[PDB]
Amino acid sequence: LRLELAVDKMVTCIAVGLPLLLISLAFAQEISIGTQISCFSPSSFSWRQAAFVDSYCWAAVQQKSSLQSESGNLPLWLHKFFPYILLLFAILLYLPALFWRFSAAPHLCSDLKFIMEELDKVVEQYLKTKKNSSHLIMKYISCRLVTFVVILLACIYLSYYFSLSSLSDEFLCSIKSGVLKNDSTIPDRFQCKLIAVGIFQLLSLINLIVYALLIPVVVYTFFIPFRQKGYNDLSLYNLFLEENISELKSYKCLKV
Amino acid sequence: LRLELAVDKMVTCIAVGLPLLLISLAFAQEISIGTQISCFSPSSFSWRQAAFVDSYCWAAVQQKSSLQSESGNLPLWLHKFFPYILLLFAILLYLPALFWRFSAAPHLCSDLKFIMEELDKVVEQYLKTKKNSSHLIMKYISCRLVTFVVILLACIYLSYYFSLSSLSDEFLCSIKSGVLKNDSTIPDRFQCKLIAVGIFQLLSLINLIVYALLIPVVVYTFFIPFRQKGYNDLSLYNLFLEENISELKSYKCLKV
Amino acid sequence: LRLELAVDKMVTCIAVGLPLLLISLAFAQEISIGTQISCFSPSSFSWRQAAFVDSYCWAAVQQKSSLQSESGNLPLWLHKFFPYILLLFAILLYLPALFWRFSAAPHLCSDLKFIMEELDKVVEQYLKTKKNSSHLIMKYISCRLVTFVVILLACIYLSYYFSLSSLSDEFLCSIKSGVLKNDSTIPDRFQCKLIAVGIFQLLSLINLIVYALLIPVVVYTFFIPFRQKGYNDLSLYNLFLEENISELKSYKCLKV
Amino acid sequence: LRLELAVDKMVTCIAVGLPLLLISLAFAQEISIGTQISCFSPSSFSWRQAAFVDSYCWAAVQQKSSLQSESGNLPLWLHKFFPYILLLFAILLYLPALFWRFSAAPHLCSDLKFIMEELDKVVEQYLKTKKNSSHLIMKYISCRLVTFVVILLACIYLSYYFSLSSLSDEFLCSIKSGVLKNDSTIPDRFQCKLIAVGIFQLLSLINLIVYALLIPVVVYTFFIPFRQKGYNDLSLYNLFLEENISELKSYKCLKV
Amino acid sequence: LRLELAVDKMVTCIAVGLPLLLISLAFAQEISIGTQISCFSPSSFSWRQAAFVDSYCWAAVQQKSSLQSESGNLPLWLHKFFPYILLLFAILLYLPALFWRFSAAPHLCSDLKFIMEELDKVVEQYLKTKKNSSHLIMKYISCRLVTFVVILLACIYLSYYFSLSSLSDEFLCSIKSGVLKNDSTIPDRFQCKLIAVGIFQLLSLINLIVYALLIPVVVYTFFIPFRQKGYNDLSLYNLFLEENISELKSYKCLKV
Amino acid sequence: LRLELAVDKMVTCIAVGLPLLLISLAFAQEISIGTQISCFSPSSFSWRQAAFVDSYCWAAVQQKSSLQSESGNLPLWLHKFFPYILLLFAILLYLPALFWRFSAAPHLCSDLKFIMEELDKVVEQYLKTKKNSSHLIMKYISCRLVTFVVILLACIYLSYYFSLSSLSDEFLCSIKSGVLKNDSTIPDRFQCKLIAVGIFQLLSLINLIVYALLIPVVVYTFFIPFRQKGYNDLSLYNLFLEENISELKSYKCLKV
Amino acid sequence: LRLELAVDKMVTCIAVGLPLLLISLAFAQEISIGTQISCFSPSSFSWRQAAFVDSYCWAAVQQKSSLQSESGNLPLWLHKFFPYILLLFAILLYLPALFWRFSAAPHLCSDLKFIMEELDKVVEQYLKTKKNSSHLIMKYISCRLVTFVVILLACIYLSYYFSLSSLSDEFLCSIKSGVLKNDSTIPDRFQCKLIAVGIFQLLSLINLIVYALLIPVVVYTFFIPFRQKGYNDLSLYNLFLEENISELKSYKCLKV
Repeated sequence: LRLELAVDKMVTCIAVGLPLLLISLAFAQEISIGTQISCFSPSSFSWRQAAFVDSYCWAAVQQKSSLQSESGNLPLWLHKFFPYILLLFAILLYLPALFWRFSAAPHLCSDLKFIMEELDKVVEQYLKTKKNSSHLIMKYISCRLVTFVVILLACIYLSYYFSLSSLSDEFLCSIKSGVLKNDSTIPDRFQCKLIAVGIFQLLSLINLIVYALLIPVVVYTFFIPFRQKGYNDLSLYNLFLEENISELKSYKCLKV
Repeated sequence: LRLELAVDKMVTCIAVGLPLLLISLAFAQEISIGTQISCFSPSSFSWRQAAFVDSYCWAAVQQKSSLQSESGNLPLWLHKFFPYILLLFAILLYLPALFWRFSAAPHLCSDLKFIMEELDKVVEQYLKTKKNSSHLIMKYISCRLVTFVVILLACIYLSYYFSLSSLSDEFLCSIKSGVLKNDSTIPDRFQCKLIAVGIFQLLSLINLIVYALLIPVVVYTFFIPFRQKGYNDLSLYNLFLEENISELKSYKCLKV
Repeated sequence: LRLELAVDKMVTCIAVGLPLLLISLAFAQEISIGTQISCFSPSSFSWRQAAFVDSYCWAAVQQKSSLQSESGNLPLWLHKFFPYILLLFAILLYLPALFWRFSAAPHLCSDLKFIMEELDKVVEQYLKTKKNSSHLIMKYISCRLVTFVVILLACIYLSYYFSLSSLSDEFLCSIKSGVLKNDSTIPDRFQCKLIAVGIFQLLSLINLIVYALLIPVVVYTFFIPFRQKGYNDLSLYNLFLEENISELKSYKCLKV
Repeated sequence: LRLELAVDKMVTCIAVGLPLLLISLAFAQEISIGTQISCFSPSSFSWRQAAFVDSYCWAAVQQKSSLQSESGNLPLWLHKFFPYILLLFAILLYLPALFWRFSAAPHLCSDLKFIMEELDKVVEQYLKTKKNSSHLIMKYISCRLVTFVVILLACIYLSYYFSLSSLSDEFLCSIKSGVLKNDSTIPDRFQCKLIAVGIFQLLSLINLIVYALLIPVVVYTFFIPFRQKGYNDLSLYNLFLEENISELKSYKCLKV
Repeated sequence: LRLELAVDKMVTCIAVGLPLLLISLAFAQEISIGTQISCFSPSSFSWRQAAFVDSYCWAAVQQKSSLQSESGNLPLWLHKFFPYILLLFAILLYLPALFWRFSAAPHLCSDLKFIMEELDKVVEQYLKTKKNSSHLIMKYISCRLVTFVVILLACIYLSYYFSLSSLSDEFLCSIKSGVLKNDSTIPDRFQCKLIAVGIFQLLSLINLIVYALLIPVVVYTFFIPFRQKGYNDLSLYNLFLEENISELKSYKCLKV
Repeated sequence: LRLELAVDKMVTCIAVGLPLLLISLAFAQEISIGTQISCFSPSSFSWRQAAFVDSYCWAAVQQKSSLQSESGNLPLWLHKFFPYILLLFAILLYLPALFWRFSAAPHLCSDLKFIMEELDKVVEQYLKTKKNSSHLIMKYISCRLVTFVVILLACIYLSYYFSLSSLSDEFLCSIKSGVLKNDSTIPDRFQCKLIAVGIFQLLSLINLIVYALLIPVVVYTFFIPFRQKGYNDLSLYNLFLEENISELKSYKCLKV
Repeated sequence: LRLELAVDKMVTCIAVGLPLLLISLAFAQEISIGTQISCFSPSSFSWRQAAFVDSYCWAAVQQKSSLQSESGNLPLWLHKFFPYILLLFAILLYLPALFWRFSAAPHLCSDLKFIMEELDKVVEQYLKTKKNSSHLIMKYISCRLVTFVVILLACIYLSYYFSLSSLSDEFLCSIKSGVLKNDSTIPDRFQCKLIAVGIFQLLSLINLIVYALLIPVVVYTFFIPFRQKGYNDLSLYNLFLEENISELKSYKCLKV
C-alpha cells in the first residue's frame, strides 16, 4: 500500500540525496588533495612551524583580530563550514518525511484500507464526514510548506555562496599573538589559500540549479484541489485513491 | 503494535542521533586537518622535539602546574573532551528508551492486546481497576523526567561551552619539567592552539538550538491528562489506544 | 512480472554503470599516484612552500589571473572536474528509469495483470479503449527521449574532452598575488602538470565508444510500432505482453 | 518468552558495553593523536634515533633497571595496559551471561513452558518438588555472585587507577644499555611522557562511577526471596513467571 | 531449473573471475610498493622536485615528444594500462552471459517448464515446430561466438604483452619542456623504471595460459549437434533436457 | 537439538576465541606503535640507511651468523612469530570440533531423534545393541584427547615463552655482510629492541592462566561414565539424552 | 542431502583455506614491516634516490643482467612471488570441488533421492544396471586424482622453497644501466635484502607439513572399493548411501 505520493517521494529523495552525494564528492576531493588550506611561510621556518602557521590560520578563519580579507570575514566563515551546512539542509529536508511517516502514515493507511474495503462491495457518510474534516490535509500541507521553506532557504544560501568572488579564498593571517607578538623572525602576515573553495562553488552551483528546478515542483504540490483529476480531507483522500486505485480490480472492471 | 508514541520516538531519535552525527562530523574534520593542537616551537628544534612539544602540551591541558591561560584551566579542559561529553549525552538519552522497552514494553503490549480483544466484541471493571492503579504511568513519567533532566543539563553545558571566548583555544605551555628544567636551549613557554575549538563551538550551538527547541516538546509530554483529544494508568492506556485505535475496523465502523 | 523491457534495462544498466566503473578506476589511479598536480618549484623552496605552490596551482586552474595555457583555461578547467561530470551523467541517466519505476511501472503492472487474468479465459473493449488513449506511451517515449538526449550530450562532451591536446595538461601559474607580489625570491611562473589527464582521456575514449554504440540502440527503441510484431497505448501494451506472454501456459497451448 | 530478567539483562549490557565503548573512544583518540609516548631527545639525534628512543622507552616501561619514576614502576606499568584490562573486565563480565544462556537456560525455558501449559487448565506436586529442590537457584546465585565479584574488583582497580597522580605519566629512561653504555654522545636520561594517561583517567572515572552505581543494583538481585511482589527453585520460578505471565490471557482474566 | 549449461557457466566464471583476481593481486602489489614508477634524479633536487620528475615521467609515457625508448613508445603505453585492459576483458566476457540471462533465459525457462510438464503425462507437434525454428539456437551461438572472439582477442593481447622485452620497463624522460627548457640545473634526461612490469608480465602469462586452455573448451561448445548424447532449435532443447531431465522421476523409471 | 554439550562448546569457544582476541589486541598495538623493532644507528646514517638497518635486523633474527644474543637465538626467534603460533593453536583447537560436527553430528542427530521418537510412545534392544558397541564413544574421546593434548602443548609453550627474560628483546646485529664487510663507516654491531615483547609476555601469561584453568575442565570430560547420572556408547547416549531430555514433555510428566 | 563426503570436504577445506590463511598472515606482516626489499645506499644519496635504488632492485630480481647472487637467480625470483603461487595452489585445489558440484552434484542428488524413495518401500534392476556403468565413479576418481596431483606438486614446490638457504634473501644489484652507466657517483653494486623471506620459509614449512599429512588421506580416498564397511558406480552409490542412510528411519528400524 502507498502512504506517500510518487512526486513527493521523488522530491524528498532528490533533495536529500543530492546534498549528501555532493558532500561525499567534496570529502573525496578533500582527502585526495590533502589540505583545505595552505599558507606560504618563509623558508627559514621548519616543517612544523609551517604546519603551525597553516593550522593557526585555519583556526583563525573564525576570529576577527588576526585576519584581513577584501571580501570580508563572512565569506571565509562560509568556506570552512560549507559541507556542514549541506548536511544540515539534508537533515532538515529529511525530517518532514520522517515525521509524516511516523505520525500521519498509519492513520492514512488505516483509512485507505477501510475505504478500499467498503469499496469493492458497493460509505457515503464516511466520505462526507471526511469532507467536513480538515485534519490530515493540514498535516500534509504543513509538511509540504516546511519542505518548501527549507528548499527556498537553501536556494538563497547557495545563490549567495556561489556569488562569493573566486579570490575570496585568499586572505592574510597573523600568528603574532601572545608570546609570538614580539618575535622579529616571524613575518607580520601570511598569504593563505582555501583550496576546496573552487570545488565548493561548482557544487553549490549544481545544487542551486537542482533546487531551482525543484521549487516549481514543490509549489505545484500545494494546489491539492487542482491535482485531483475545496481544501478538505476529501480532496487528499481522492488523490491518494486515484494514485492507489490501480490495486482494485473492480475499479478496472467499472472503467471497462 | 505501537508501544512507543510518535512524539516520544521522534524526540528520542533526535536527541540521540544529533550528538552522534555532530561527533561523526567532528571526527571527520579531525582526521582531515590532522592535528587537534599545534605549538610554535623554535626552528632549532628537530621535528621530533616539536612533536614532543605538541604531545606534551596536549597532555598538559589537564595539568594546572605547567599552563598559563587567561580563561582558566577549566575551559581548556573542556575543549579536549568535547566529543566524549556528546557521546555521554547520547548514551544517557538513549538509555531511558532502552529501559522502557525492556521493563515496560511487554507488559503494556499484553495489556493493549487484551483491551483490544475484549473490545471488538462489545471490560469496564478492568478499565476501572487500571484507573485505580498508578504503576505504568509512574514508569512513563519517570522516563520522561529523566530525559528532560538530561536534556536540560545538556543545554546548560552547551550554553556554557559556546560561551567560552573564541580566544580560549590559545594557551601557554612549558615542557621544562624534571630533567628539562635546567635546559637553557628550551624556551620558557610555547604558544599553543586548540584547532578544533572553532568547529566545536558551532557544533555546540547547533546542538544547543536543537535541544532548546526540544525542551518545550518534552515538557508538553508530561501533561498526559491534557494530551487527550487525572494522573492514572487509565489516562496512559487511553492515549496509547487513541494512537493505536487505527488498527481496529470496528472503531472506524462505529465512527461512521 | 517485468515492468521494464530487456533492452531498456540493458541500456540503463550499461549507461549508469560504465561511468561509475570509470570513476572507480580514476579514483584508484588518483590514490595510487597520490598527486593530481605536480609543480616544479626551486630547490631553495622548503617542502611546505612547494606544497603550497602545488595546492595553489590546483586551486588556481579556475582563475584567469594566475594562468597561462596555450589551449586556453577552459580545457584546464575540464581536467580538474572530469570525474564529477561522469557521476553527473550517471545520475542523469539513472533518474529517468527511477521515475518510470515510480510513476508509470505500477499502473502498467496492474493493467498487465488485469489483461492476463481476462485472457486465459477467452476484454476487447478494454483493448480498444487503450488504443484510444496515449497516456503510458507518452511517458515511455518521454523517458526514452530524455535518456537519448542525455546520452547525446555525454557523447558530445566526451568527444570534446578527448579532443583536448595531450599537452593541455601543462600550464604556467604564478603565486605572486597580494603579499607575495613583491617577493623577489619566488619565480614569476611555475611549470605545472595535470597528471591524471592521460588516464582521463583514455577513460573518455572508452565511454565515448560505448555511448556511440548505445545511441543506435536507443534510437531503435523509439520506433515502438516497428518493435511490435500507430503510436498509442495499444502498441506498448502489445510489446509488453509479447515480452511477458511467456508466463501464460494457454498462450503456448494456442501456439502449438 | 524472556529467559533473562530485565534487570539482569540491563546490568549485563551496561557492564559489557561500557568498557568496550570506552576502549573504542580510547583507540580513536590514540589514532588521532598518533603517539602513546613522546620522549625529548637532543637535536643532534637524527629522527630514527629519536624514534628508537621513543620505542625503547615504551618497551622499557616494564623494565625496572632502566627507568626512574617518583610514583613507582607500577603506575607506569598500568598506564601502558589500561585498555587491555578494560577488555579483560568486559570478557569476564560477558562470560557469566554466556554460561547462563548455554546451561540452565534451556532447562528453565522447558520448565516454564511446561508450567504455563499445565496452567490454563485450572501441577501442585511439581511446584512443591521444585520448592524442595535447590538446583537452578544455585546456578543463578553463583552467576550473579561471579558478576558482583568481578564488578567489585573492577571498581577497586579503577579507583586505584584514577588515584594515580597526574604527574605519573612522566618518567626518566636511559637507553645506554649494552653496546650503547659507553656512548658519550647519548644523554644519560630522557624525559618521557605518556600522552594517553590524562584521557585514561577520565575514562576510568566514568567507568568507576557507572560500576559504583551498578553495585547496589547487583546486590539487590541476590535477595531473590524479597524480589517477589526461602531460597528454593520455587522462588526463582515464581519471579520468572511474574516476568513472563504477561503472555497468559487466563491470568489477566483471573486478575479482572 | 538449469537455464545455463555447466560448461558454459564454468567458462564464464573462469574467464570473468581470473582477470579480476589478477587485478586484485596487482592492486595489492601496487599498494605494497606505493610507486608504479621511479626516476633517478640528481641529489641536488629537493624531494618535491624528484616527486615532480616521477609524476611528470608517469604522465609522459603517453607523449611522444618527451620519450626515448629502444622498444618504441607503444610498449611503454601498455605497461601503464595493463589492469584497465584486464577489467575491460572481464566486463566484455561478463556481458554476453548477462544478455543471455536477460533476453533468452526466461523464454527457455518457460519452454522447459511447459515441455517438462507435458512429458509428465503418465507434444510431438511442439517439438517438430521447434525443429522447424532457429530463434534460440541463433542467440546461443551468437553469445558463444562473441565470448570466443573476446577470448581470442584477449589471448592475442596477452601473448603480445608478455612478448615485450623485460628491459622495456626502462625509458628516458625529459622534463625540460616550457619554462624549464632553458634550465641549466636540470639534466637533459632522467632514467625511469616501470616497477610493476615484472608482476604484470607473469600475470599476463598466467591469464594467457588459462585462456589458451579455455579456447578449445569454447570451440567444443559450438558443435551443439555433437554435444547431445542438425543446427536447429530442437537440438538445443535436447541438450537442455538431457542436462535437466534428472529432475523427472518418470524419466528414471523409464530408464530402469 | 543440542548435538554438542554445553561444557564442550564452552571449552571450544574459549580455547579458540581467546588466542584470536589476543592476536587482535597484539595487531592493534603493533599498528598503533608503528614498529616491531627499533635499532640505534649512527647520526651520520641517512634515514633510509637506518631503515635498512632496522629491516636487516628484523630479517636477521632467524640467522645465526649475524647475531649475538645473551639468551640465545631461539628466544629471539620466538618473539618474531608469537602471534602466528597463537593462530596455529586457534586453528588446531577449532579443527577437532569441526571434524566432530562433520563426521559424528549427523549420525548422532539421527540416533537421538530415533530414540526420542521411540520414546514418547512407551527400543530396549536398540539400547542394548548400542551398549554392545564403542563406535561413537571412540570418536568423542579421540576428539577430546586431541583437544587436551593441544591445550597441554599450548600451556607448555606459553609457560616457556613467558619464562624468557625481559631483556631477551635486546640483541646485537651486524649488517657488514658481503660488499658492506669492508665499509669502515658502518658500526660493527647495532643495538636492537623487540618492542612488542613486553606485551607479548603479558598476553602469554593471560593465555597460560586461562588454559591452565581450562585443563581440569577438559580432563573432567574424559570421565564419561562418571558424568552420566562403562566406556561404551550407552553411557554417551545417556549423557546426550539427559542433556537433551528437556525437550520431551513426557519426561517431565513422568518426573512429576 | 550430503552430496560430498565428510573426508573429501575436510580435505578440500583444509587444502584451500590453509594457503589463504597463510597468505593473509604474510600480507599482514608485509604491511606491518612496510618493505619487502631494503638496499643499503650511500649517505650522499637523497631520500628519493635511495627509494629508486630499492624499487629498481625489486624490479631487477626478474632480470639476469643486473644481479649477482651466489645461490642463483631462480631462488630470488621465487622469493618475490611466493604468495601468488600460494593463491594459485588455492585456486587449483578449489576448482575440482566446484566442477564436481557443477557437473556431478545434481545427477547424484537425483539418483540418491530416487534410490531412497524406491527404498523405504521394499529397484534391484536399477542397482544392477549401475553396477555395470562407470559414469560417475570416473568423474569422482578424476577429481580426486587432479586434487592429489595438485597437492603433490604443491608439496614439491614447498619442499624446494623451504630448501633455499636462509642467506638466499641477499643479492647484489647494479642500477648503472643506460644513462646511469657512466655516473661515477653511484657505487657499482648495492647489497639488497628480501625481508619477507624468513617468514615465507616458515609459512612454506607449515604448508608443507599440512599437505604431507594430507597426501595419505587423499590416497586413501582412491580405494573406493575398500572404503566400504569393483570399480563401478555401484560402489560409489553404496558409499554415499551409507554416509547418507542416517536420513532413513526404516534403515534404523531394520537395524534394530
